Amino acid sequence: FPRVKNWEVGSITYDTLSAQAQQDGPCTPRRCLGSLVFPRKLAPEQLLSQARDFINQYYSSIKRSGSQAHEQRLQEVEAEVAATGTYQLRESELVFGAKQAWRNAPRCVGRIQWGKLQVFDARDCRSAQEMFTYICNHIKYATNRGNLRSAITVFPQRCPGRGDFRIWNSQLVRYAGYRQQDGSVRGDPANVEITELCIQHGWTPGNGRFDVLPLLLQAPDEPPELFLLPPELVLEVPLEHPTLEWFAALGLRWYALPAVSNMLLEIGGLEFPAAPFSGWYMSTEIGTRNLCDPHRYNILEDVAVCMDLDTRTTSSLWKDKAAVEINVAVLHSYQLAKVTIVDHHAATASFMKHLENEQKARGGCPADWAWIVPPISGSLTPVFHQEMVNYFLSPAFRYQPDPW
Amino acid sequence: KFPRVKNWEVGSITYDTLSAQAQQDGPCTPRRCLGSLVFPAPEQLLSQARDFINQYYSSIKRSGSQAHEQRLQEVEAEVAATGTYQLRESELVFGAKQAWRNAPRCVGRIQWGKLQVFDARDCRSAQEMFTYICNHIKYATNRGNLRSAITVFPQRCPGRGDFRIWNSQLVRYAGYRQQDGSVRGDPANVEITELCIQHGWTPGNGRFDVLPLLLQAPDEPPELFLLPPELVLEVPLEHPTLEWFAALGLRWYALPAVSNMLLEIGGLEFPAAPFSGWYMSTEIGTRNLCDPHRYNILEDVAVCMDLDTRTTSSLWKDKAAVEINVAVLHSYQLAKVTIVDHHAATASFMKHLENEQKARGGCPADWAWIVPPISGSLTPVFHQEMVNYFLSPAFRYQPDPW
Ligand code: HEM
Ligand code: HEM
Ligand SMILES: CNCc1cc(C#N)cc(OCc2ccc3ccc(N)nc3c2)c1
Ligand SMILES: CNCc1cc(C#N)cc(OCc2ccc3ccc(N)nc3c2)c1
Ligand SMILES: C[C@H](O)[C@H](O)[C@H]1CNc2nc(N)[nH]c(=O)c2N1
Ligand SMILES: C[C@H](O)[C@H](O)[C@H]1CNc2nc(N)[nH]c(=O)c2N1
Ligand SMILES: [Gd]
Ligand SMILES: [Gd]
Ligand SMILES: [Zn+2]
Repeated sequence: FPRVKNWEVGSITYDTLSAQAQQDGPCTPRRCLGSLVFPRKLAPEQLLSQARDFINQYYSSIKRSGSQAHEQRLQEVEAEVAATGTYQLRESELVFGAKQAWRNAPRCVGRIQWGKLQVFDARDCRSAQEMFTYICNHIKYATNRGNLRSAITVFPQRCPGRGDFRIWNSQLVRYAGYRQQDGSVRGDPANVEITELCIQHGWTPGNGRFDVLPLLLQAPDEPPELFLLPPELVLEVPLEHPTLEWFAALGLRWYALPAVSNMLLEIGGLEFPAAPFSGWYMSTEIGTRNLCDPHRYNILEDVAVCMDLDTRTTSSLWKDKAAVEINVAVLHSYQLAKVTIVDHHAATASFMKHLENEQKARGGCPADWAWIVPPISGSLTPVFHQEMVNYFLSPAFRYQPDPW
Repeated sequence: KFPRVKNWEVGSITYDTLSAQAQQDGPCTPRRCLGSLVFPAPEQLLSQARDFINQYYSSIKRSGSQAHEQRLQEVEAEVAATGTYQLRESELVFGAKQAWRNAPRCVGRIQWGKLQVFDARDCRSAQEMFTYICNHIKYATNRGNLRSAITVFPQRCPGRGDFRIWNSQLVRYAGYRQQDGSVRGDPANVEITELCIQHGWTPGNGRFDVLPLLLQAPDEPPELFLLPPELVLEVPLEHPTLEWFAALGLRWYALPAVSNMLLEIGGLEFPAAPFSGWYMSTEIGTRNLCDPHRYNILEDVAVCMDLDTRTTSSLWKDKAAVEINVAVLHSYQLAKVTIVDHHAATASFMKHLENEQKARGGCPADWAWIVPPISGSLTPVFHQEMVNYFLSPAFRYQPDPW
């Protein structure tokens, strides 16, 4: 059982939860690959085994292991797989399953909220048209006029012997990236292939730097159909700085609802390829990674010129001065627009609170150090001086190949 | 199936073939990663010696020669005879450099080829130890123009105790325990400070009192030595445009000289082998000055900067931090003492990775240590996937002699 020390406080805990780790990770005794983003890849005998452990995990959660309901529910799932080769989750289980996947997510610093999650059940969906309507309800509910509310939306489980539900966009809201004559990119360079795929499937492109893409939605064994998001459903925050008046004139924007839509959800050996979830942004996500990554909006230098910083030399720490005010601008703008946002300090301190909670409840917490530590001011946050143990528990969110 | 490694800012992809030759195991398994943890015979000694001798004779492009083969014979012959063997002067120099080269948590390794190796394997007492250490400090410091060096003392050997330096660095500041639980000076050195006093040292009452050295010769208690004040070069910390900052009375020392690690070469162990380079400014400004368990000046500074300290969203911590780092860099440049910022550091380390991929087919690197403790994703090492593993020769941690 791994020993884990917090070097800021001196405290020691033992991670007994690691012992119950399902799938094997990329690391081996002879090399650590903990920093890789995607490592490696991407029978009723087995499906039943994953179903059973999940069921047990459910009744355990609700004080009812060994009960009448438990025994009955175990026999029910078995009979179903025997007859059909798959089984169906009771709604309550689905809810639990979604919450556990969020809880078990090693890279998510926001898991203090893991218990508070709205779950929309779209397993009865089977057209691409109102797969889109299902998405619109989500975006509407979760945006909630800017008082953001965590939610997930579960579409039908994959069936062998006819195709998957997929959402071709990686987020429900993303900005267009237009390949240029230079080879350069106007807009967001992260979203270039999806901008490409949008045009080829019919979308008439825009002109600017912040054009919200159209959703590419695919129902089983059909080709993806393009829909447009009603502009009044896509809430955006114009970026302004509380003291640097020129900042607004840069015309930067970002959207309110971070909603990841290209990850597969797995519960008890059932696999859900289309299941968009959303919470709310940590300002460092927008202000540092999105706006300041050299391969993203890459604005850093522009902001520095505006601040009249010494960009002649790295040791002015101009990159650092400018990054901070960009982050300041994000938090200020979002607060002014009454949109829920959390700063990297508030966020990391609650995650500490979460580690302590998780200790008492499950004897540890799977946590990926590199993803929990913010991309600015790392050691100024408490999670930096905290030893972490990364491992895989199920239910989970897993990456998947892109449908094309 | 060697590991596939990607740079995510550029799109470069390489395969770390070097990693397959990892000599030892780390803390990780397929079940769980433990990569963020801080602290994770003759046949056996021979096979390491054999591998190191092969390393050396390849670097001097003489692999498979008969100088190469005969060296193996006499190593195996000297292990048979006396249960051990001695490094040639030349091999010692190769081995110390490689150790730096193989150290996964060092961002400064572009410089690995330029390392001054001082051979003190004939040292005989703590007094001589002191003399050797002073000359290191004078050579490495160089009136501000810092130079990389390592002084290698006698290897571990049977029938005789170790040479040990009890301090974790040649230059550290005392931390005096007050009975508020409060600490005057650097709190990370509370332990070394009372050890010193227990071995007959008259303490101070300042926040920056340079500690004496506690040096251990075989089968001998440690012996106290005071560093001549004119040898410990320090830098008063002021800020280019925050004039009140100077009034904090803050300083830091020129020369970062780690002295408690074990240098292992070809199976031989050197428990006392102090090495040094020059500072990366984040070590000083972010970790040593801002860690809550270190000097912890962050809020004092923010309050003087008139920052709003009652809410986290004002990002007071981040601003005050950046300014402490500006003040460090500015003071060191002002005082003409070598120092590197974290953008230049990580930049040159990117080059090192490139050199190393061409040279040995990869490089061990501890991501969580290579990324600066401020402004991570602002630097190029953040977006670079890395493979962490253990090669020999190496610097290893080792227990405190007390
Ligand atoms: C409610 C507020 C939330 C905050 C502030 C938050 C914060 C974050 C952040 C900053 C990341 C790192 C993302 C990146 O750097 O690319 C992350 C990752 C992640 N989040 Fe959360 N999150 C929240 C809610 C949620 C919800 C509602 C879910 C799903 C139910 C979720 C599941 C995940 C998963 C699975 C990852 C890992 C993604 C990956 O491996 O790339 N989080 N979260
Ligand atoms: C010349 C300029 C150098 C720079 C700028 C530099 C930079 C750094 C930094 C910032 C660290 C991490 C420190 C920490 O956070 O604890 C480090 C670690 C390390 N360095 Fe370097 N270094 C330099 C020279 C050297 C030399 C000359 C050697 C040995 C000959 C060396 C060996 C090591 C080792 C073994 C570690 C890991 C320490 C640990 O794991 O606790 N470095 N270096
Ligand atoms: C690997 N980096 C790119 C990336 C790819 C994928 C996929 N597939 C998901 C990703 O998820 C990021 C994420 C996930 C959930 C979040 C919930 C809330 C929030 N504020 N940010 C959140 C950010 C990121
Ligand atoms: C793992 N715990 C922290 C730690 C432990 C030890 C030991 N023993 C040494 C340490 O020193 C780090 C180090 C080593 C060499 C350096 C060379 C130059 C420089 N600027 N910093 C440098 C910093 C740190
Ligand atoms: C190579 C490196 O692992 C990669 O850039 C990671 C580092 N840590 C991260 N952490 C978060 N939260 N998000 C990221 O995209 C990344 N990228
Ligand atoms: C727990 C964690 O590994 C520990 O605090 C590490 C994190 N990364 C680090 N990185 C560097 N360069 N130096 C450090 O001291 C640390 N501390
Ligand atoms: Gd101006
Ligand atoms: Gd001033
Ligand atoms: Zn690992």
